[PDB]
Amino acid sequence: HEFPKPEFMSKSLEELQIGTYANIAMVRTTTPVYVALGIFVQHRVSALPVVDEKGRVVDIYSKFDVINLAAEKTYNNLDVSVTKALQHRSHYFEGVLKCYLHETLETIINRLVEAEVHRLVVVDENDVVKGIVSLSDILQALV
Amino acid sequence: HEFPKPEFMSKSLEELQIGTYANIAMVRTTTPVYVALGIFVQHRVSALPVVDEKGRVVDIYSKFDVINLAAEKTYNNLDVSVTKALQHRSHYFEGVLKCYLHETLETIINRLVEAEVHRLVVVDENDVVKGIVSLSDILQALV
Ligand SMILES: NC(=O)c1ncn([C@@H]2O[C@H](COP(=O)(O)O)[C@@H](O)[C@H]2O)c1N
Ligand SMILES: NC(=O)c1ncn([C@@H]2O[C@H](COP(=O)(O)O)[C@@H](O)[C@H]2O)c1N
Repeated sequence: HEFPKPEFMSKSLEELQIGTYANIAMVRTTTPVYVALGIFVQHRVSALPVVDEKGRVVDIYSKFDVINLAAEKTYNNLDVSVTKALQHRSHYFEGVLKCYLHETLETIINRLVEAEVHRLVVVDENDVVKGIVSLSDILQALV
Repeated sequence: HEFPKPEFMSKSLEELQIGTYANIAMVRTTTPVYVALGIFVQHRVSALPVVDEKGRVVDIYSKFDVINLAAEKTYNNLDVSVTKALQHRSHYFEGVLKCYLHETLETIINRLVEAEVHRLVVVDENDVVKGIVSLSDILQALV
């Protein structure tokens, strides 16, 4: 009763049926922060895939991103795009934004731990959103 | 419509009525990881204050901590104390574990952003748990 069990580390996301694949909330690169704030508070989601004009995932915008914005010493208002969070970090260029259903849990876990990120966006061959895998989903499996 | 509003940044946690102060789930320094895993999955909490034999807060143990454990290349099982997470980070010694009701939102926000942590444990004069303030609680206010 190695933790985690090797036979489950070698399995794919699809095999383990890990993630949420319906009713995903997401925003656009052109979305103002005030919109994200409203959805976080009222809809009760902790992070939102951020998609470009072509429907492709280019970032993920989280509650921590809003708090980071709040702590900036420079003058801001809520009418700035969610893309301003990109000044602080790039999940995209670090390869810690996306994953595929065929990837193993060992790959997924290592990718999360690499950048200390708490979720990944499951995408298709066009980088369009299929779903989300967060720490909660991985734990649910691990038990 | 500066964000965040200065008049709310200068206010205290107590003034803004931000945080959860009832029904807090928490564990001990002697608690095995398997116990934490069960509570995360079944009870639906994302982080647990970790208290010593004297009831004092010495760490906070989160879902990410379990995933970090899962990614360790060395052999582990679930019968290791939650204190093994201390090998990776010390929220305690970095001053990013605890806060007080009289502290301002500006102080709290800066402390969260300092270490990229997602919650703090509200403690009394003896460092005993009074409550929790997470990103969700700060956002709820900010609106
Ligand atoms: N953006 C979303 O819609 C979304 N983001 C996460 N989730 C799901 O919400 C649940 C809780 O996730 P978390 O514990 O990270 O808040 C998990 O099952 C996760 O896949 C969603 N439906
Ligand atoms: N350990 C706990 O019991 C606990 N930890 C967080 N909370 C509360 O749960 C709510 C959701 O927090 P989060 O979004 O970080 O999961 C917030 O209001 C927070 O104060 C708790 N009751």
